[PDB]
Formats: sequence, structure tokens, C-alpha cells
Amino acid sequence: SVPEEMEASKYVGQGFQPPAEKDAIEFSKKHKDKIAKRGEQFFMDNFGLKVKATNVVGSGDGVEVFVHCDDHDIVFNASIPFDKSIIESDSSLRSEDKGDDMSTLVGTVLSGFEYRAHKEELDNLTEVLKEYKSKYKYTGYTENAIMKTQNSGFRNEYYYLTAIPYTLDEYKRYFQPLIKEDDKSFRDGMRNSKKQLKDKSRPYVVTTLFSTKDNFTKDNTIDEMIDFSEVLKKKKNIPHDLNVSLQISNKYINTKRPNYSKKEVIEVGVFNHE
Repeated sequence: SVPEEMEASKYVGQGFQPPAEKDAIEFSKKHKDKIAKRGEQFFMDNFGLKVKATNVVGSGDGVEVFVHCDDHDIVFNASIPFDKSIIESDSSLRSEDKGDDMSTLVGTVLSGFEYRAHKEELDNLTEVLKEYKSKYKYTGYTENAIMKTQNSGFRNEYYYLTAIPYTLDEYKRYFQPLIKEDDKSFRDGMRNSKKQLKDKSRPYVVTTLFSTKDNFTKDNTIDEMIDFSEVLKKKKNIPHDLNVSLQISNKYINTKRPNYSKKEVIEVGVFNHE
């Protein structure tokens, strides 16, 4: 069996299950390849990106496909729900959805564009978080846990990045044409998109750290987090131009619902542009 809670260092997604019917869960297992293929098709039809399914699960009375994208340095994880009727065809999945869920998905995909636009800086931050896990007594999620259970956009073991949402029409007009550009042209394009869409804000980087202390408390780890923030502020090669926030919690993770945002955390600002 799978316990309700596990150490984050040992959690690889076992027991992960969004709210769903027994029939829907069984359906997801019987049509894993078809659902994965349709999920990949959805991201190609709507975003012009090549993605790979990482997980197929029952969700509500239907199914849900988690995908990972690493295409032209656009990197993110996302998910899409489907009705069981998704197995009925291979016809275009081009969406006419104008609702909040489509705008939110656009924002999730755009986190991957934000990653590419600040790749070197963000990769330097990843390296620094690996460098200090012993000193500040933490781990991140496992690679399997983030690949199979998370869908917010760009994410690694230690942090996730959040971008501003837009409609699919806005995505098609301002961002899809940038995918095939060279890095210099891509970064210029991203700058111009923000000016045209009147976005004066910066993407947010939020860490997802799990203390290795058996007796973690907010009161006994706050000083260590303040000190780590001070260390980070002095690293020249990390994202000074982004909003960066340090979060740490206890060593555990809910196996069925591994949602870091529902945990009790310490939060210390590193860089802020608000």
C-alpha cells in the first residue's frame, strides 16, 4: 500500500491521484497510449510545441495527461483534462476555448518561454540550490515526482517559475512565432511581446524545499533561511532581474495530492521588483 504522507526525498509519485471515479481511473490504464498520443497532439495543434506524456490518470469522470516539453529550449510541465470520448478520433484538437482554463494553460506554457529567455541565469540558480542543500539542510522534490505529478509550468527539483497568462489568440499572435527564432532574436521578441501586451511585471521564481530536520519548525529554521537569502543576494550570476522567493517546509509530502502550496512554509524574499 501507499501511506498518506512520505518523506519528499523518497516520494516518486506513488499513490498520486487527482479526484476521480474508479471507472475513470480504470479507463486511463486501458487507453494509456491513445490518451498520451491525443495529449501530445493537443499541445502540437494549439501551441506548436512537441511534448512527451509523463503520466495518464483518471480525473473527474474523464482522464488527464501530464506532459513535459523540452523543445527549442522551451521547457515546462503541464496537464490537460479530456473526456473518455478522446479515444474516438485522431482529428484536430485545435481549441476554441476562450475561458480561464485556456488562459491559465497559456500561462503554464509561457513559463517555458520565460525559462528560455533567462536560461543561463536560471540554470545557475539550479546549480547554487544543489550547492547549498547540505549546509541549509534541505532537498527538493525527486525528478520522478515533478515529472509525474506537477503541471504548473517550468519546474525542477528545487523551484518552479510562473508567467503571466494570455488567451490562445494572444499566444498565436505574440509567442508561437518566436519558437523557431535564434536565442538573441527570441529574447528580443520576448521583450517586444511584453511592451505590446503592456506587462511591466517580472516572472516569479519560488523554491520548493523540504527540510531534512526531524524537528523542523518555522521558528527554528527562519534564521537559516534569512542567511541563505543573504548568500543568494551576493551571487552575481543568478536571476537578480526576476522575482525570487525562498520557501522551505518540513520533510513530508502528501502522496495522493503532492501540493507544496498547501504546506506550512517559511517564506523569505530574495529579489523583488513589485
